[PDB]
Amino acid sequence: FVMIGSPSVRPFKQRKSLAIRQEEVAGIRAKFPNKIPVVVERYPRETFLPPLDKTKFLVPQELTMTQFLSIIRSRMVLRATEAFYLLVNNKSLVSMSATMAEIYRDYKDEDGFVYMTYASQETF
Repeated sequence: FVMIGSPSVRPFKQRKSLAIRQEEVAGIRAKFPNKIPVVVERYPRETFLPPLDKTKFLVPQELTMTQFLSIIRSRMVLRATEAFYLLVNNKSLVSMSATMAEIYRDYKDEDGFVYMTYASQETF
């Protein structure tokens, strides 16, 4: 039974050259500066999951991924009997107990954006 595949509007690594977004990084860090910007892209390849209304979240210095995860599962649709992993950089399975500050220390990308993918299953 062929699972299907969905829009998956294009990766935001790719929707900017670095210099289209480098501004924004700086820009929003300036107005609410004591906050961490997250980019949350669906896994490109992912098929059972629905992708988000929006991609650039601001965050609190200190937020468990668990909470964060919830506030993401929260904007998805009728969905908590059914779990999905939330990976940093699509690569990195992390503590689910970790202040966002913590993650922003480790994995802040080239631009201040910490990128996350979320998938229903992945092999590496």
